[PDB]
Amino acid sequence: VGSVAALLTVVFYIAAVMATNLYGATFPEWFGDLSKSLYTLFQVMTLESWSMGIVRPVMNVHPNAWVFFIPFIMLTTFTVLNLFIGIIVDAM
Amino acid sequence: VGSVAALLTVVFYIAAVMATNLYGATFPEWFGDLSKSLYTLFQVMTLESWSMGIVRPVMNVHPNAWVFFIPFIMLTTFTVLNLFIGIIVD
Amino acid sequence: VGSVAALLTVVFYIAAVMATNLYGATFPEWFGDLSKSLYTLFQVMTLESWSMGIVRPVMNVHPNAWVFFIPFIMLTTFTVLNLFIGIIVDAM
Amino acid sequence: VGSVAALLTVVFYIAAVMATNLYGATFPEWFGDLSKSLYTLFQVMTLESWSMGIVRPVMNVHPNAWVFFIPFIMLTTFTVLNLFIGIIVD
Ligand code: NA
Ligand code: NA
Ligand code: NA
Ligand code: NA
Ligand code: NA
Ligand code: NA
Repeated sequence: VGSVAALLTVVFYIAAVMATNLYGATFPEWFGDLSKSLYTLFQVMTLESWSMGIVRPVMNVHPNAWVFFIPFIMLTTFTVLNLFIGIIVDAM
Repeated sequence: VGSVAALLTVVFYIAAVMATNLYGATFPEWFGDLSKSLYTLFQVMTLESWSMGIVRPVMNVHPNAWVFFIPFIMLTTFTVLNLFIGIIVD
Repeated sequence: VGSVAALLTVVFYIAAVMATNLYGATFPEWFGDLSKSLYTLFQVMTLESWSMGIVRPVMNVHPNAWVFFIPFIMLTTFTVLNLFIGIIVDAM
Repeated sequence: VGSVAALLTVVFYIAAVMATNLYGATFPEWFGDLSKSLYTLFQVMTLESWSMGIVRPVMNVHPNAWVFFIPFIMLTTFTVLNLFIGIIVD
């Protein structure tokens, strides 16, 4: 369970470093610094306005922004599910 | 698990072919090409603005658009859940 | 699994009959007929704009509208989860 | 299962007492009283407009509002999942 939690933190930090670089100048409210980025990627991970509120306005400037977010959503959402199920199993 | 992942891809492509045809002229930002369509159906599958942001404006032009989206949402969301649980078990 | 699917259909129809009556005149776009209602309660069940988009504008006219929606969300979301898990169990 | 349901209620009430105090004057539509607060934290827990609709406008006045909501979301969403799975097992 600890190895799963460690993998997500490393992925979350690398993704937020990547996102800061990619979309920080064009969209500074969302990815202007590692802080703003980690908060946006948590919001994207929970799914709240991931497309209409974040990806669609982003994709309008960066046409292939979906190559980052969709695989990010596929990985993090799977891992978070796997982590939460893992805690439940390592309790009974 | 591989058979589940293959079934979802085939369904996702057929649905995105269908959606392109159905709502591409009336709503080209959302379903104007197979690309735009696959991205919209992923967004609809995750549930983000599926009704207020997508289905309601669509249904306003195509009254029975819900005959496609609701069963699509029922199938894909079930399959994705089944696939993710399948990886955890295996 | 069949008994679970039957329970949800009966609940969904009764709730959509109730909602049509309660909020149909004040909010006809959302609950103006059993059809419009079943579609809104499915949207509410999936969670898409349940509060900001539906319950908050409703509660503004019907202060206690939350006595219907929150318990509806607690029951249907639990049952749908229980139904989907039930299919997975009755397969392995 | 009962102990899990009791833990969530205590956390939900304490969080709604905390939120009322913290953001009630600056955002009274959302956290103006324990009632308004419990309804907002249920909405935040379900995830509906948690950031764009709630946390972002809040954070604009309280820069570190995320120190309350993100850990609240991490705890309640985990507990609700654990509770619902618990009923299914029992
Ligand atoms: Na959701
Ligand atoms: Na959403
Ligand atoms: Na959502
Ligand atoms: Na939303
Ligand atoms: Na969600
Ligand atoms: Na939502």
